[PDB]
Amino acid sequence: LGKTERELLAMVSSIQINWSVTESVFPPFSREMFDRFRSSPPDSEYITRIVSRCLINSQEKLINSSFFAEGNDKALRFSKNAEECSLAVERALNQYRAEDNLRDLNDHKSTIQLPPWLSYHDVDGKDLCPLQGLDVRGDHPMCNLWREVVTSANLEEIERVYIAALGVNGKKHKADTLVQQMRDRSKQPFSPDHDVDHISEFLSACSSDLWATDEDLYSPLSCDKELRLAAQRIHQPSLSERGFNEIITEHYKFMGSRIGSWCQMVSLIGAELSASVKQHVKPNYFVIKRLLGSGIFLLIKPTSSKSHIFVSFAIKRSCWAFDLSTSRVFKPYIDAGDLLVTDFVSYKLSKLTNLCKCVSLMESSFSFWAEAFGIPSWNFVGDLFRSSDSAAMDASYMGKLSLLTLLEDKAATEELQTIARYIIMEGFVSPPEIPKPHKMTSKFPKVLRSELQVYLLNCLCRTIQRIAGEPFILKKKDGSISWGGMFNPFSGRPLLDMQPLISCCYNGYFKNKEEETEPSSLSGMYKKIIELEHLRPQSDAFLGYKDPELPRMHEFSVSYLKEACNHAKLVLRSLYGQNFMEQIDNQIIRELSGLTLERLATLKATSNFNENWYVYKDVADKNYTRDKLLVKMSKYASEGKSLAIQKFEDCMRQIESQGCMHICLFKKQQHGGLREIYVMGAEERIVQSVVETIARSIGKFFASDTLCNPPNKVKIPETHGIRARKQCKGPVWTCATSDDARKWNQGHFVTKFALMLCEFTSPKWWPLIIRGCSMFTRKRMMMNLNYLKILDGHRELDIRDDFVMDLFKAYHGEAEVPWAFKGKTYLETTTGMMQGILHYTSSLLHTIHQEYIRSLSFKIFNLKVAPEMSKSLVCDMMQGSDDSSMLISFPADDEKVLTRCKVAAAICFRMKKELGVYLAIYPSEKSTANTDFVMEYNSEFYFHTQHVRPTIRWIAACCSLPEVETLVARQEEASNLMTSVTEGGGSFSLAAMIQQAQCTLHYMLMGMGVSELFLEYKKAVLKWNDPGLGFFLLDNPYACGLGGFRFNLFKAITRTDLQKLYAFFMKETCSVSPGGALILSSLRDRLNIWIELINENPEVLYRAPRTGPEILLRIAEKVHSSLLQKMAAYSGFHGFNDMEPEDILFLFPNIEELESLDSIVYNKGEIDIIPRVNIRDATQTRVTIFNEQKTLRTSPEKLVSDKWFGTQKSRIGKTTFLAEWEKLKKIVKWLEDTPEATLAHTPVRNFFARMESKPRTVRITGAPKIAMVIRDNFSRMGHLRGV
Repeated sequence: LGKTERELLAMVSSIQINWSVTESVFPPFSREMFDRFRSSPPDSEYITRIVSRCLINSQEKLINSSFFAEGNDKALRFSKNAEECSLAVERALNQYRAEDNLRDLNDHKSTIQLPPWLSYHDVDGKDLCPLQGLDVRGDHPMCNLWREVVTSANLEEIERVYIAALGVNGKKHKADTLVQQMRDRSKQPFSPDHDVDHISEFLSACSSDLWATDEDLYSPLSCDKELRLAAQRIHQPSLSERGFNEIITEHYKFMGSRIGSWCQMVSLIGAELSASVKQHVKPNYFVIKRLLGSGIFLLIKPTSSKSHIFVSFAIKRSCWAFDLSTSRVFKPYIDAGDLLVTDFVSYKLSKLTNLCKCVSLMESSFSFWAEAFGIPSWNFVGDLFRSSDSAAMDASYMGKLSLLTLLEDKAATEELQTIARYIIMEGFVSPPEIPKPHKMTSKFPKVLRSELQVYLLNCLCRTIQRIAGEPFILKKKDGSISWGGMFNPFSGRPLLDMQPLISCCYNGYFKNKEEETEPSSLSGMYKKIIELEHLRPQSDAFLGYKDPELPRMHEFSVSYLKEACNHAKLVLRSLYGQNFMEQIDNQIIRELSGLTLERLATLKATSNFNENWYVYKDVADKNYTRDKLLVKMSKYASEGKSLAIQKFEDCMRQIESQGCMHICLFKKQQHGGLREIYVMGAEERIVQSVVETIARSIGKFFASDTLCNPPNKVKIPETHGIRARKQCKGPVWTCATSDDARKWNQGHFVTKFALMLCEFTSPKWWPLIIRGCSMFTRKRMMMNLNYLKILDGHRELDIRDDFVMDLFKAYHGEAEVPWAFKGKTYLETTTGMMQGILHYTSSLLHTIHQEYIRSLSFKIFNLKVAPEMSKSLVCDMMQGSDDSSMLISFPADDEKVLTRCKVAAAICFRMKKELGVYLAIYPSEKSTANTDFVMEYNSEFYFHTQHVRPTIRWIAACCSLPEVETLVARQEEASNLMTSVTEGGGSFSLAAMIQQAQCTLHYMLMGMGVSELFLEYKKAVLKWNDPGLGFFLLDNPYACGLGGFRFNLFKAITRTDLQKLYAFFMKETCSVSPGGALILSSLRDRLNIWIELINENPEVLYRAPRTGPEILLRIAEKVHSSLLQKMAAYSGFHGFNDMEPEDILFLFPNIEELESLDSIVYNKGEIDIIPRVNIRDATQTRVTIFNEQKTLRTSPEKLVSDKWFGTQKSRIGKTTFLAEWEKLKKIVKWLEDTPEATLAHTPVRNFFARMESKPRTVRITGAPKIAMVIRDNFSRMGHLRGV
């Protein structure tokens, strides 16, 4: 044992338990609890009683649910089920109808609040000259308003960013208060029986005009043809001579389409509004603007609300060509003669982000949906024009639905869309169970806000009725498992491919990754913390003292927990032998040894919440600020502490002085997952880090735990079939179920975690554990200060939500609740887990529960059917945080045995859910039971052999503009998103289309279509084609998303003039990019506690730190990890430079893999693809940098550190080590046997420390060697030829 080990052990022994303070501050913890728990063995009789009761309950529930009482035929049972489903649906609909002040059935509100106009080009520029000389007619208030506007323009009274500053007749629509009242009059809920016929008409209809690309429509975003041509020339110089390839050709064709023109128009509207809102220059005036080179005019007003912007659109009659569609879906307009005008429209500041990215998102969505149904991605628009099959209609329908939901961008619509997943997954339930889709009826939104929601609800109701009437039919022959009767949840048309169906289910995920707040309507978050707290038992007798007979919320059985612990210990003894305890001890010691201050010292966030912020009145003006972990961790390390454990004890003492958690909350405004964030203090962070480290250490030993063994997640299902065939020794039958927990986060008490953790650890860790858990028994959560500011001055009748009423009454002292206090600024809670702050421990608890239920399932099969079947059946677990899955496989030779097996498997599936209660594992309605050859886990679906994923989840994510910083940073993160989507199961051609979308978005970001000056910029950037100036690099279409930004840069430098610039740096100014690019683009004071110091001791960069100052150096290096003017400045770079392979080697250490890919993907010309036949098995494959001959015996870093410092971690022969060193030396010319000579000779230490890259490993899912992957994964409709 090293010095670190012995000193850590000595310190840990120095930590001691203080029972008095813990008992006093934290009620439910006591010496007697743990003493009795460790001493008393579990009550076998009680366990047997509860197991028998669960068996009886499961049998009764199965009999009653499936209507086996009379032994009726399938027909009558299904009729009864349909009757029940209809009754439930009618109940929900009537409950909706019971509301008052319902919106009238005919009061149509357009889902899209924009005109359907489509027009030609006009005079360029942003000037308002075209307004002059227009004779507008009409009498509508907007007609008169725009008449005044044109009169002022003719009189040239418009100021300058043009400001109208109109006078009389400016009121009666703008009284500074009218409009904000008007759009406030849209609070009436929508009836379920509202007329929504026009939505259905628009969605599914003979809509072919949408895809006719002619007439020279307005298209401001088609001015970058030369740039795309140059980009294509990089990879396909021969083809580029002829012209654009297929992908760019169809991209520009889609630009030229009617929908393309409209999408570009709306995107320009979004960008213009986003620019306008930043001005805030009008005293009390209006601001008028004109779109670039078009007859579109926007009359804009921001109000005193500072959260809504009011717009009025106008178009010249002479320029207006026609309308995209005459349906009510779009905002109706008013004729005024020379002009067509619409009414004022209010927009929230959040939607503008969606508006700007409309065109790219829609190109992506349409391409993906066309690809999913079999239409080639690179040739779809024409196919959409000649709609001749159900596939084309379905694709168009889904694209239009994406349009509607994106333009509506309301969360409730997204949840309604996502519910379809669980609605339709019910159709795979095999006998003896029957599908119960109607059980999701309780998940509908409380209120209806839009016509689109009504239409979606009606579609969902029809789908539920249809599914409950008749499940999907199975078809088995010669190992060719298949299903029949599937249909789209929304359109209702038949389907035959799993992938489009799953994509339909997951359509509600359009992650845009907005890392900001969301003040409006966040009470639900707070509500989500309270709903269970009031249900806490008044007595703690069932929180770890005794065993409840009928468990309630938050209660659990001590004896069952101890029995599960004993069973898990027995399993571990069987697996790892008798000395498993000491192995665990060594593992945890090793894990804590490597738990340094540095690894926690990441940006993330921290809460400065102390007692100073308890009273709202004291702090009303000071703005709360979230500190970074960096400063606090650095301050702690400056004291001279190396390991994060070192500062545990003292830190907890501070917490013990506080006696409560000091958590703060954060709501992300992104429309998807991980909205909840529980930011938490430094001392809490260190303690929780220790606890989670030990939890993960203990849990790693269990194979079935996916969290601790991510490889096992993909390993287990694939090997399941092979193991089943080996064991059963013949044809097999598989049953399965996927389950999700109900109120997992706020349903758990904390004592059980401490108990079970102590059962698996030696006594010396006990004080570390019981203390570290007790701090969760009382937690105070801050709220948003603006929320309280609003609440204080809101008086009564705030909102109909009872939670807000209760909070208001408690804050003013009118009412008393245990989760709030008068005049305070926090919610106090005794239970909870704060959304994954205690993550590994929960997984361990789930793991042990599943091991016990596995044993019980073995017993049940042995009992109910035949004694000896345990020797010839397979059972498999999968668990994570809260999602779980159960797999069972048995021989399928005898029909009677097969039926008995199915009955027993259903019984065991119900057993798991029923018994989960005793450990406070509450099953959710989302769980699906007894589905044959169907399995779900983390949204990954396993339809027998096929393994499918919801690729759409990553589509919308690929289109975003976060992280700003440098342009090259933006491009490389775009490449990262491309890698993410392609590894998600998409085809390469679809990836190329997404890259085109990203290209157009990125180019319009610099102002393409916004400012005339962009035309000058194009003139310059073309000459130098440097990404540092914003030039976008299109990857080779055949292998886009695989080679990545490194491939793009390598190809660029290989032949283009760009290399001449890089050699200029080898012989405004900024440093190199992480990708290696010498870019140019266009806190530290607080960390007062270095390059020369690192140079003096490079070993710091090559080993884990053991002292303070080195930790400071490591965090320090972690911290430091105009356009016309700039092109004018570049005129001085006339230095004559040439090629140099050594510079390429320095920039790219992995040249061999890059050229290997190049040898296949370079200059492939046109595309010829042979269509495939039916479906094939999905096979995992290793693709890139798999070889080790060129990648050396071990990593270059290991060899360098062994040579310079003798770390002897290479574990190779001495002569082998010398040979490896010599071959590296001939690889690396400037590498020397000493750090000093190497530093002097090479053309600081950090820059040459990380140049050893060793890129990551990539795996792909082929559908039957890099050539194989590229030929079989370019497109899903076929495979390449000649490769």
